[PDB]
Amino acid sequence: MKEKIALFGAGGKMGVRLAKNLLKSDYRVSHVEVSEVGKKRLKDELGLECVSTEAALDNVDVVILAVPDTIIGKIAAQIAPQLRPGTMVMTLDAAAPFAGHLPDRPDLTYFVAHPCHPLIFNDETDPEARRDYFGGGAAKQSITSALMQGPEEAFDLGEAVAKVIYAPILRSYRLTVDQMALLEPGLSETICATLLQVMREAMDETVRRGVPKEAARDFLLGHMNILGAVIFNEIPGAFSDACNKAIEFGKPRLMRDDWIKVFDREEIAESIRRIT
Amino acid sequence: MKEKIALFGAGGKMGVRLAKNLLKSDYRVSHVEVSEVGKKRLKDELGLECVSTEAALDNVDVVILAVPDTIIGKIAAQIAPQLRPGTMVMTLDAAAPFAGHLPDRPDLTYFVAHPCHPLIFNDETDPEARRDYFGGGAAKQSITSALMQGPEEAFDLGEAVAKVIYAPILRSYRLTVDQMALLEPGLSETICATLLQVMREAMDETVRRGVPKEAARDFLLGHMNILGAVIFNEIPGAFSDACNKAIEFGKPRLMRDDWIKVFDREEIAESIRRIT
Ligand SMILES: NC(=O)c1ccc[n+]([C@@H]2O[C@H](COP(=O)([O-])OP(=O)(O)OC[C@H]3O[C@@H](n4cnc5c(N)ncnc54)[C@H](O)[C@@H]3O)[C@@H](O)[C@H]2O)c1
Ligand SMILES: NC(=O)c1ccc[n+]([C@@H]2O[C@H](COP(=O)([O-])OP(=O)(O)OC[C@H]3O[C@@H](n4cnc5c(N)ncnc54)[C@H](O)[C@@H]3O)[C@@H](O)[C@H]2O)c1
Ligand SMILES: [Ca+2]
Ligand SMILES: [Ca+2]
Ligand SMILES: [Zn+2]
Ligand SMILES: [Zn+2]
Repeated sequence: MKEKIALFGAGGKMGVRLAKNLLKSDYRVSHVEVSEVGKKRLKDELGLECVSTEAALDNVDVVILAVPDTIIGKIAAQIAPQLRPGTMVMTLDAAAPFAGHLPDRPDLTYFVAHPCHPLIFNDETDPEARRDYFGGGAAKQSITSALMQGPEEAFDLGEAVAKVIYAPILRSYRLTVDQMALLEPGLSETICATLLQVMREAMDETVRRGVPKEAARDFLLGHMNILGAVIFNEIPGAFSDACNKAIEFGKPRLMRDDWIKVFDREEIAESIRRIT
Repeated sequence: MKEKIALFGAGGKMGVRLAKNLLKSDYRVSHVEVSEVGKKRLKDELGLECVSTEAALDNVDVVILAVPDTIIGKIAAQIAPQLRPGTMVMTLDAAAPFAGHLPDRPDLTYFVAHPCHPLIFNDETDPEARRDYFGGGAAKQSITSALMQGPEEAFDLGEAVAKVIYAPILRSYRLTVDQMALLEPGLSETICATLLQVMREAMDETVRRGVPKEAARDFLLGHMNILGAVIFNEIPGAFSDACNKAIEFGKPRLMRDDWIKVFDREEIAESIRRIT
């Protein structure tokens, strides 16, 4: 038996995934969930019963707040007076921690752990791993963690828990909370999600103009494969002169000249205000 | 034995791939290559000897111009007087045909066939197929073809050849040359290549700012997997409110408001002028 964990939001989207992976470890886990629906999922899918806050917090080592980001501060403030010095409070996302929503408690340990998801270019032999897009099922994924406050020794404990809840694991990285914020919302959402949206809009426009729907989808997804594999150095190669010409003109044609300033601290901080 | 094919540019990047796949069919093929280097590749890799134009064109049914797009017109003009009515001249790209570079010969058949490449989201059981990014090796790919001129019956012949040179095949679509031009340069190069470039630039910027290099790469490529799979309906699901918020603000933050006008005919035509 290892440390005691209290999992709040245990019946939510991340809650049930964590509960499922924690059942396969030696951690002692108490599950806290307010919704009937979530309590039912836990019961039906995992055979787990939920307990009260007081029961969950009794001799707790690690508190995982798998609750929405907009209420991490509120929930942390409710429970913090029950937490002894040296208890770890762990979030699964850097937003609420970055925004300064966690309690003013220098004596607590604050840890964030966010998954990468399985790589788009991967050679999972297991077909079931090839179809695990999210991670935490069969395909390996890298993780990113930050020790925001606490002793250096607590990093190891937080990282161990992270490796269990997100298993199976590829690589495990240590970052700061500021770096985590550059990654998300900055890189994965402001950049990646928006530009995939644009690609889908472009695809839809060629279909509007009469390209068969499935043809446009195959063409885009196949060119994304080869182009992405080269640009991201998954394989050797170099773009043809034609492709470079397209980027040459395509950059100023599509993009605002100041697009990369999304990574400025003021812009990152504002993106986090909007979702907290 | 089936139709006779003359493969020009037989020792180039596409030439050797086509030669390799045509060796596994019943087509009778003559190979024409001007460079010593290319003649050597054919000889060494495939055991094939090259022949003269005159020999290659004698009783030819299909001429494949696997030569650079900037000289398809010139090369087609050189050889066209040797081609009898009803001979197919086939290109592997829509650019030179769209630009009107092919000879003024109403009596010839003009056919374009361009591959999709293997889909970025695929469940190839064969690991060797999982690592074929380009296509024409082990992984299946969809193809797009156009009969630009000639009788309806010639489509079938062109498509058969296309299925052999690009094998193995997923789906085979029939398009117009105008539609092919929307797909490339429009969708795959002006859009897709440019936006992957932007994603790589963003990734590089988070590394400049201190994110570990491999962490940034894993994070981006893993989020591309899950986000792309949802946006392109490879799996069910819907973006969280946070992710939608990022796109909401991200679209006007990153993109020129007129970006989708790249698909206007004038812009497509100009993109093709630059590469022909
Ligand atoms: N969904 C994702 O893809 C994803 C990926 C990585 C990280 N995360 C992070 O996971 C965390 C949770 O997100 P989610 O998507 O699972 O949210 P969710 O809305 O699906 O689940 C939240 C759960 O918290 C419960 N809850 C609300 N108030 C509570 C309380 N006072 N006490 C106990 N439980 C309470 C809800 O009833 C619900 O079951 C967030 O920090 C989010 O950013 C989410
Ligand atoms: N490379 C790609 O990824 C790709 C993908 C799909 C389609 N295509 C299309 O394939 C065609 C050929 O492109 P490539 O990348 O193979 O080019 P390449 O430059 O690699 O090969 C061209 C070959 O043509 C030969 N050649 C030049 N002049 C010739 C002549 N007068 N007679 C005979 N041979 C001659 C060259 O010596 C060379 O070996 C183009 O239409 C291109 O758009 C290329
Ligand atoms: Ca987030
Ligand atoms: Ca092209
Ligand atoms: Zn994320
Ligand atoms: Zn292409």
